[PDB]
Amino acid sequence: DWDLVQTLGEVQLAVNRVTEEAVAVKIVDMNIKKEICINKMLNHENVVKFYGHRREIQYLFLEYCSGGELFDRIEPDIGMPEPDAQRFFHQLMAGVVYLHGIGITHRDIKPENLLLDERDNLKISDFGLATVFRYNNRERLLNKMCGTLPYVAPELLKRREFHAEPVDVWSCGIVLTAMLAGELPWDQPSDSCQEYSDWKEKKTYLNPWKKIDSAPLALLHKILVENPSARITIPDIKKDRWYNKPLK
Ligand SMILES: CSc1nc(O)c(Cc2cccs2)[nH]1
Repeated sequence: DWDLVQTLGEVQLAVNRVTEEAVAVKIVDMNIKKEICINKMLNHENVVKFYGHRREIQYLFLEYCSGGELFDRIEPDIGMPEPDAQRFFHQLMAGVVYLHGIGITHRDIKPENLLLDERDNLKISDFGLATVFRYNNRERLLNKMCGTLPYVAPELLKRREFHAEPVDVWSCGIVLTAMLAGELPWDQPSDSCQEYSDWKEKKTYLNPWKKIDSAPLALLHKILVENPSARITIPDIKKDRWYNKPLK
């Protein structure tokens, strides 16, 4: 039987006193039905593995990432070495392409939900807020507010309904911004927000943009586009110069 070593954040670390294997246990006491459902579909090296669950309080058995959250690899006001950021961003796109390929949107992509394993491989974690946006090759627009404000796409704040995919692309851009600058550009993406207004006006001589080399910044120019139809898609991110620029 598993022993709960410590609280990971509730999630606690469980270790098999026999095998000695480690996993992560998520404890929920009265959405959870869907988190499990969705988890059951998932299988990818950039998504936190679902092992199983048991209904005593409901217990979730998730891959343990001994690297912690990406959030804790970002030096405040500084970010991280551009090469580590690019690497994490590649794996983030792989994770996302995958989810999107099987009709699933995470809806809450942020450094707190990107975990690292022992080789610093990046895993998308927590599908508590995820949902299906394609079923039977039929796309459903999303009508519910979700996620965190700094990472949310603007159309979710001003539109009755919106496509799922560009919302995740936007959030990945903010994440890239965070990796490369150690700060978030704005509290939320509304015109009421001075900082978001400045970006729409291309004032890149301000923070965080001035801290970001011009190759990555040009990509951010394509991702952080307000019109979700104008916004770059992932196939096209895969062809961007910085994305493909080799880094030491
Ligand atoms: C996919 S659930 C989950 N797994 C882990 O590992 C966490 C959090 C943390 C792991 C290691 C430091 S925090 N949450």
